[PDB]
Amino acid sequence: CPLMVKVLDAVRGSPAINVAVHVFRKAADDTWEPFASGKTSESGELHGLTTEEEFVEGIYKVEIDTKSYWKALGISPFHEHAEVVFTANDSGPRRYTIAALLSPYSYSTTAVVTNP
Amino acid sequence: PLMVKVLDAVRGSPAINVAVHVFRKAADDTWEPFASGKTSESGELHGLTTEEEFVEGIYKVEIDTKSYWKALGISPFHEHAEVVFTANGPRRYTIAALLSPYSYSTTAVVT
Amino acid sequence: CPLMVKVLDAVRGSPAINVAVHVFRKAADDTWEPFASGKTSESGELHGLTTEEEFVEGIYKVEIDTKSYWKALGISPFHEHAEVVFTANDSGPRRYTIAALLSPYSYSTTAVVTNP
Amino acid sequence: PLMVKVLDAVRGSPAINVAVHVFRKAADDTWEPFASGKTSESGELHGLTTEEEFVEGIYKVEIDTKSYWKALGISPFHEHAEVVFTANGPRRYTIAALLSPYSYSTTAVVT
Ligand SMILES: Oc1ccc(-n2ccnc2)cc1
Ligand SMILES: Oc1ccc(-n2ccnc2)cc1
Ligand SMILES: [Ca+2]
Ligand SMILES: [Ca+2]
Ligand SMILES: [Ca+2]
Ligand SMILES: [Ca+2]
Repeated sequence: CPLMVKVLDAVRGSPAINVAVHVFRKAADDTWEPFASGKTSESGELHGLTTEEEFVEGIYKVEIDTKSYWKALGISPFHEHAEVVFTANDSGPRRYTIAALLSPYSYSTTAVVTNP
Repeated sequence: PLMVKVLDAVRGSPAINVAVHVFRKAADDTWEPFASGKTSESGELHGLTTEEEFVEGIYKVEIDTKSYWKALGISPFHEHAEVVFTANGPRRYTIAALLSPYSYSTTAVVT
Repeated sequence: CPLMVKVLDAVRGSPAINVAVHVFRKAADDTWEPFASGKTSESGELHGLTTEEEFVEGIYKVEIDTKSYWKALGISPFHEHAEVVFTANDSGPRRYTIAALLSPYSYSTTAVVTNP
Repeated sequence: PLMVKVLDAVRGSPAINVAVHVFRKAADDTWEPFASGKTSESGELHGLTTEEEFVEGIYKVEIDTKSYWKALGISPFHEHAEVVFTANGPRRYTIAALLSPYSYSTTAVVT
């Protein structure tokens, strides 16, 4: 588990369940290439995106599909997605947890980075 | 010297007509009323105090979030938000809060 | 585990370890009475505050000692504490997780409430 | 029609001299430069666009948080913050962001 994503819903006070998450990695030609994707569980967590072998150094983008989440709850949200873009593993492998907190017109994200 | 600004993360708007009470901690560790008001159409509450009144000490800003949410028909978690801080050269304090039904964030802008 | 507290540090990207947490409950005479206290672990979590028997309906205050946390890291913070005040168990027992994210001049908190 | 405001949660201040670039999504799903500037002493960036230029569509506001933190000597996690949204009666948009080294929050104030 070198990359984990956790999503919470600030309106309902609950995990944000069935949220699609797409991860990209910057290629040598400076475009975003697909890297991994998945969906949050009933706990709001997404494990198993990648492996220690696959998760090399690079610039990664995690795009959390908040628009589809809100629309499925019958709410018209503001943002297309929540995200982080970050350089990973530059000083060696780390474990990253990306935690996102969602409201219809707002989001916040934090990273928890541990060594391992 | 002290301004409060409140935003609503659900509706994407200023939080209007929110009651705010400020207290200063007394020598017996109790909370003495100090200033209060309601946020304006811009979500701001100006005019709470004067330089001469606002001395160093511990202050509590209580934002009545529960009444706010209920007046909008939205189910809230917190009773209120209580933002407690120590006031310590030339300085103006803005206490800013961003509200959601089951979460809030606050930050201080000290200039 | 009907009440859990998790604290994260937004400056370091880490759990906030060894953070004191004090929980109070409003008494019949409208004052705050002590209810429980503890400290976050190396994961930033605090389990074992209370029990299903002890955690009755009431208005609770969770005071997270953020000032001592920052001061121990050699930083002068703004707030005395991070907190939540909430009515608990009004529609029957629930499990509450209070998640706090700390910066020297800011904090945010969220509640995750589950039935169980 | 579009304003950006940035706050610093570490120093308790406006985030001053932060580069901001706005992009509009083109028909081929690429990001076409639209507006840019640097936040002022108040943390605000006004004058990005005009009513006639700001049409419905998908916009990205990229805030260069990494350069901000490094100019303050503080070690940052994100490359930048990318705030992407759809613009849809009379409306003004404020994109507000609160920055910490390993976290940011953003909200929209639509009036
Ligand atoms: O599991 C989580 C998710 C989000 C969190 N958060 C993000 C911003 N504020 C809290 C905290 C913990
Ligand atoms: O969680 C927050 C709070 C305040 C914010 N802000 C208010 C004014 N400028 C940024 C943004 C995000
Ligand atoms: Ca390297
Ligand atoms: Ca002093
Ligand atoms: Ca009851
Ligand atoms: Ca339309």
